[PDB]
Amino acid sequence: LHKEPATLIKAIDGDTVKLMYKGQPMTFRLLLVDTPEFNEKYGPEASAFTKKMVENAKKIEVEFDKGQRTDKYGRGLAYIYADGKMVNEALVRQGLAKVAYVYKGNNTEEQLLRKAEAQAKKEKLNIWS
Ligand SMILES: Cc1cn([C@H]2C[C@H](OP(=O)(O)O)[C@@H](COP(=O)(O)O)O2)c(=O)[nH]c1=O
Ligand SMILES: [Ca+2]
Repeated sequence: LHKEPATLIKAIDGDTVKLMYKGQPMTFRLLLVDTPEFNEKYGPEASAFTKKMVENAKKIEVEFDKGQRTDKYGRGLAYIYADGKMVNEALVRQGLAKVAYVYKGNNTEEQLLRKAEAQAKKEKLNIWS
């Protein structure tokens, strides 16, 4: 897969973010993860974790997988990198997202992310506490 440039417009929640991509504002949905909604337990902590990660980044990059690049709501589906660190993985590693929504074809980083989740569980972090 290939990393492409983008700029932060606005943090939304734990697993969605508004970015400018090829000069167009787009809501991005993080592949392969599910954060709780803001109105659920660990929702606010997830939102804050993603927000800090993208807001502190000097460089945001997106990486589409081999499959569907936009979902039924028009959100871009991507792995999003903040100064070279994947937000998707970082969520999971901290137990603020579960590996989820794993659809054939858009599953390149599945193994990396399940590995993170297994560690987060072993540590009983957040959701796993
Ligand atoms: C992450 C992801 C979500 N979705 C859709 C499936 C779910 O449909 P429904 O809205 O019908 O449940 C929804 C969950 O996204 P949220 O977790 O952001 O709600 O987003 C995809 O189609 N592909 C994906 O890769
Ligand atoms: Ca969610």
